[PDB]
Amino acid sequence: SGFRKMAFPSGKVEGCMVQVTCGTTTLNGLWLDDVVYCPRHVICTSEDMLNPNYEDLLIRKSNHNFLVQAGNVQLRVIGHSMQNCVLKLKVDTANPKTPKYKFVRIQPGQTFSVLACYNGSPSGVYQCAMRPNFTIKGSFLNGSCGSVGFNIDYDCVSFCYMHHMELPTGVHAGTDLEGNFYGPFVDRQTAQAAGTDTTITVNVLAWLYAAVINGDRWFLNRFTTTLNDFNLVAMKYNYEPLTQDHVDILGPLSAQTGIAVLDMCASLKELLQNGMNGRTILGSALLEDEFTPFDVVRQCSGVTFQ
Amino acid sequence: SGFRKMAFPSGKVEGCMVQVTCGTTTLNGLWLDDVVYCPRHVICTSEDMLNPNYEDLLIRKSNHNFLVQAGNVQLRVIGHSMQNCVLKLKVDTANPKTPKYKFVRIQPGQTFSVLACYNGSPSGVYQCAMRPNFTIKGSFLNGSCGSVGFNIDYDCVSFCYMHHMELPTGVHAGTDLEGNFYGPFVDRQTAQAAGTDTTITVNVLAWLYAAVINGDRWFLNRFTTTLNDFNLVAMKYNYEPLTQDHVDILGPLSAQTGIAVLDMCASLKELLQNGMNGRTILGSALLEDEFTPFDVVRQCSGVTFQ
Ligand SMILES: *[C@H](O)[C@H](C[C@@H]1CCNC1=O)NC(=O)[C@@H](NC(=O)OCc1ccccc1)[C@H](C)OC(C)(C)C
Ligand SMILES: *[C@H](O)[C@H](C[C@@H]1CCNC1=O)NC(=O)[C@@H](NC(=O)OCc1ccccc1)[C@H](C)OC(C)(C)C
Repeated sequence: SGFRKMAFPSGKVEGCMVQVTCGTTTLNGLWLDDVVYCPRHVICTSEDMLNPNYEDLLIRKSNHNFLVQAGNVQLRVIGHSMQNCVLKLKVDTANPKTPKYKFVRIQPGQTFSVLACYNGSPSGVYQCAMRPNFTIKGSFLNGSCGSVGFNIDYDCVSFCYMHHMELPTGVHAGTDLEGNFYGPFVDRQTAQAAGTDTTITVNVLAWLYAAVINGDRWFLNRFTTTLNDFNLVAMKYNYEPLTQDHVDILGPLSAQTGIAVLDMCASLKELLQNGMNGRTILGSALLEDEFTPFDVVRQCSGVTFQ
Repeated sequence: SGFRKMAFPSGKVEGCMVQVTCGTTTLNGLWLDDVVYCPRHVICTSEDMLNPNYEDLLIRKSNHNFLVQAGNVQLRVIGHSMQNCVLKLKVDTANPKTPKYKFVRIQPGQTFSVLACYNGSPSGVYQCAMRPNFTIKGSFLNGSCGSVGFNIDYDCVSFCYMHHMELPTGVHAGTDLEGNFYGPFVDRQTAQAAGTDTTITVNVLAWLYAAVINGDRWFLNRFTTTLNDFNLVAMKYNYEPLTQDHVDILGPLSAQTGIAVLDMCASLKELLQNGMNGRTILGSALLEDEFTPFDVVRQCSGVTFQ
């Protein structure tokens, strides 16, 4: 038993991280087969990042302008091209550690593992959720750009995120691996800010199921409610509406605990209206929304990966 | 910026995990050079685990009784011996992925990364603290025994923990890699339970410094206090006493924020006596004690590992 915020083993991604230096900018790249993927703003300078024309900026670059280092081994760049907000640097060596992978874009509400990196060297790993406002509450310092987010399914690494920038509230914004930003953000210096967020309702319910599975039951109750009457309370507390599909997804959890989904909603209603009255749930004094139904099932059952 | 509970990259440990099967017991082992380390209760059966005599149990075993599988490759056992509560299974192949490593025993208050494993296959990674009562609040299901805890310093993996069992409150107990249990626990079936815990005071202060570094300042105040008057409040709220050495360790954090250590104590005093009044710190509604001063400095500065 136990429930902890848990990331995927990072080893398969660690073997793909490299360092990309261009000019006086250094960041991380992702080396898969004979391509290194990195944020395009590596070609920018300090005055460029005011209103750049990345298309103009890249035509003025050379292959030899890109210093790519895999550990203490230099990689020779033999081609470059831009895909939306990422660069694709073709190198003369396929990464022998290329795992099976896919480039997948995730939905707000979904989680992934972030391998934070500096100078091509992995620093730490942690779990993140894509917020409804397409930001992520990560931990990123100067030099972390190009760190990727990912999920692992058996042996296949689905890359979903590449880090680009920090917004002024301290949250983080980036792209999928095809270079398309999550949310209404751009890789140039503007006054852009996060935008209004909401609580991921289905994840809170999944986490309440994780709690019940792990012996925290004090928030349970005999009440019930309709989906409609629940969604009126959700909208008042800035929670996302709950759909019938969310109820279906919660089915396995409901059946394992014997607590019907709408019963758990009634529990969440009371939690939202009364607070916790000094108690905790899974060691938290807040309702947690960064665990998906899949995350709970995975951890309260025990899946692995080769 | 940002502050998230962050584990070390797990890749170096992933390449050491294997599966050890003996009889109808299967668990994880740690393969370093030509030795596989695993919990000794792999030699036990269901009736054995009532009051075993592991010494008697092992003399009746053969090398061929131990099925060790590294991925889809079998490892041939050529010797076995017991070190306290761990087995040492000598195999005919050195692990070519053996990182530089050390076996280190940690102190309550210190943190480490756990690579949770099932059937020799890594499942997830997360950060844990050794509680004052020598338990860890982990996430462990049937088959996770032999999963290890570790820290990484540049390229060297200091293994500190090997998982053995779950206590009835849902917390976890294990050994250092020399087979010596953390705390007053045994690898046989008794009514043993966790014992009284306390809050790691120095870690809470380090986390309050992480908050200030990240822009949460509402809990700051102009008050101060003596170390003595603080320790009277700590003892009332079941906090560990704060020593002058803890103050010294907090020096770098104090100097970077400009908040003297004893000023932060005065802030913690008020937090303990008044609560948070509906506010949060680093996204928590509780005072967090599972980040060491080193963890905060590492994350609020950005160290990496090759
Ligand atoms: C890339 O390594 C860098 C990562 C951020 C630095 C701090 N935390 C990060 O996530 N990205 C940038 O520096 C971008 N700018 C940016 O994040 O500005 C806000 C900021 C906050 C705190 C410290 C520094 C910066 C880049 C340079 O800017 C564009 C993406 C618009 C080109
Ligand atoms: C080894 O894989 C196993 C891991 C625990 C199972 C559940 N969570 C764990 O951490 N260790 C054991 O099964 C030990 N017993 C034990 O933990 O009993 C309590 C328990 C709680 C919940 C589910 C199952 C068991 C071993 C078998 O017992 C001795 C170490 C005393 C021999």
